[PDB]
Amino acid sequence: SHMGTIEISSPSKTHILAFPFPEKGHINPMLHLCNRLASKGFRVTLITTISTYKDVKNKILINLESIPDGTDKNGMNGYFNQFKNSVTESVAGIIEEYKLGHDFPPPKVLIYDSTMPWMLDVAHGHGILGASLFTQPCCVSVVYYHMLQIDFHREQSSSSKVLLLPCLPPLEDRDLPEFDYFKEDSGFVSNLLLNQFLNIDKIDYVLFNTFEMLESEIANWMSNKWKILTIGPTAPTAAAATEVCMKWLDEREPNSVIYVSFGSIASLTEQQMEEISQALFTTNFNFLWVVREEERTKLPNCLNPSSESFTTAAGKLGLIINWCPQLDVLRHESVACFMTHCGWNSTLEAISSGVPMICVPQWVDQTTNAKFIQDVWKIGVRVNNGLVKKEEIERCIKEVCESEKGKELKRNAMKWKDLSKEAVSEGGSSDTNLEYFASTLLFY
Repeated sequence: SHMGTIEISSPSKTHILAFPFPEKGHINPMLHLCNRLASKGFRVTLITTISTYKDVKNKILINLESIPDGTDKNGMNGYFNQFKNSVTESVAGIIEEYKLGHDFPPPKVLIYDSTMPWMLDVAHGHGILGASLFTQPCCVSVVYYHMLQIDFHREQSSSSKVLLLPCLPPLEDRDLPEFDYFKEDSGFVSNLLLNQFLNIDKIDYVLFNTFEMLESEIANWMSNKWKILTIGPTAPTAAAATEVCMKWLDEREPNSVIYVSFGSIASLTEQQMEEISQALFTTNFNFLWVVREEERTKLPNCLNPSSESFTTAAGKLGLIINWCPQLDVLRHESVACFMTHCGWNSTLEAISSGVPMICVPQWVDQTTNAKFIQDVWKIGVRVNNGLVKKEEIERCIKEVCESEKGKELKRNAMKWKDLSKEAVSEGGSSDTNLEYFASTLLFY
């Protein structure tokens, strides 16, 4: 009971590495997760490609490392095999660098994006743990697992099919993840999502950016087969909480603005932009529409400039800009509704902000997300297509923003916002699940 040495394993001397897929909808939830882990006292190193480096630097507590992009921006197949080979070697080099250094503790775990399942082999090959971060809901993820293991081929010209899977609502053909859009790349993109599950039984921690109450039935079904950890939303709560948009919104009336954004990847046709634009210039609401630089040329002729300001045909005001801080915009009192492509990150940010949506999904998980938004969570409405006509967009805007049903959708969205806040506050399922991840890292 005298003489000896105590050894203490604590967050302050535990080093977590994190590597998102290089897209903003994958980067942002990873980055918020890193901030939460650093708040518990962990040493956290975020790794990202050099072309996404500056964006991450502006948003950040967190040690940041760059790696080569590993791709040429100009075929989908050649894009991937060279990406995988490049990032495998560069992340491997980072792991050994920190294993041998003295400023940081050696890495204990790599958190990697679930679409990059070969990074589990990198982590284990270097003697560290691997945590797969799914930036998709449980419901659509299970659909990919079933596809990996029922006939998901559809003709749909000759009949309609409705698919029943355990602990999911019936899925019509338009509710399935959309891969046919990619034409000759359809099997490739399909494989990328299906292969998230190739090694799931070997992953040390399976992390989902969702919260248990939002997906109770399917999350339990998953939790029995695998010990999944729902840890979302990773973003800070609205309660707990980039200049141009905020100044404009501050000058608008409460609940007066339709916020419009189709994400950083989707590219709509010229005709589709014209339909959206004509609906927006004739509604009874103000609008804020994010259109990336490269997408500007597909706007109608009558409307290069980074931003443009409008008085609409109905006497309202509009702003087109290249970029905005979406979570701050969604939590601005001026915003009435969110016209969205229904990517999961955007969908969950809207849920955590209490904003109802007009769903205009384009591909992969966006269609399934739209199904759940309209019919399960009941916080939005989905357009009917495949060009969506201005009269159909107008119809959904009036339903969400003007009608009594719209008032119910808003109430539902405020309910789900409070439940998302419950999840990540002390005692909530996501706070509990994230502390389980953090604390067991200290044992291992």
